[PDB]
Amino acid sequence: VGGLVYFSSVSEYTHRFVEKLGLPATRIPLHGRIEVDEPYVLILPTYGGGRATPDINHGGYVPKQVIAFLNNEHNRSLLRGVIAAGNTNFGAEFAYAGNVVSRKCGVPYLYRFELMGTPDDVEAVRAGLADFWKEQTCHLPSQL
Ligand SMILES: Cc1cc2nc3c(=O)[nH]c(=O)nc-3n(C[C@H](O)[C@H](O)[C@H](O)COP(=O)(O)O)c2cc1C
Ligand SMILES: O=S([O-])[O-]
Ligand SMILES: [O-][O-]
Ligand SMILES: [Cl-]
Repeated sequence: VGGLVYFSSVSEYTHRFVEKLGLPATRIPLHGRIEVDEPYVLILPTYGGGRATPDINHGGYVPKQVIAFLNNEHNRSLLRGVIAAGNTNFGAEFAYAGNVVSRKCGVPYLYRFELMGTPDDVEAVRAGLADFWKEQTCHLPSQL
């Protein structure tokens, strides 16, 4: 099973989405450092915002705890993709933390959803993660 790491604030919407997924995951805490050991997709919500014509370098979209988690070189090395949450009322900033992580960390942006996600989002992410980890079996070392 693929690795999953997520962050969720007091509103618990990303936590609720992860619980609906039926896939195990590690939660980045409100404070404190953690470490992981195997490759993972990161699920994160978007904060900050308000800028109608945004830029991926304007700070505040990626939760500070996620930035700290990815400052650990080992954690960062194991990131393989990102899924982001937000609120489409933010328009050009919808789920922008996914844009920031994907572009600045150089990993694919797999999916995005609103708040705790719909049943269709849950199914799409389950299927998308299965396809994602299957594709890694096309990158195996030579045995010769
Ligand atoms: C202070 C604040 C700023 C937010 N900024 C954005 C934003 O820029 N873009 C976006 O799509 N959603 C934004 N949101 C919506 C959150 O990403 C959304 O509510 C998310 O589901 C919260 O996830 P969580 O409950 O796991 O923390 C913001 C929410 C808050 C409270
Ligand atoms: O409340 S959390 O986003 O620091
Ligand atoms: O920073 O990935
Ligand atoms: Cl809060």
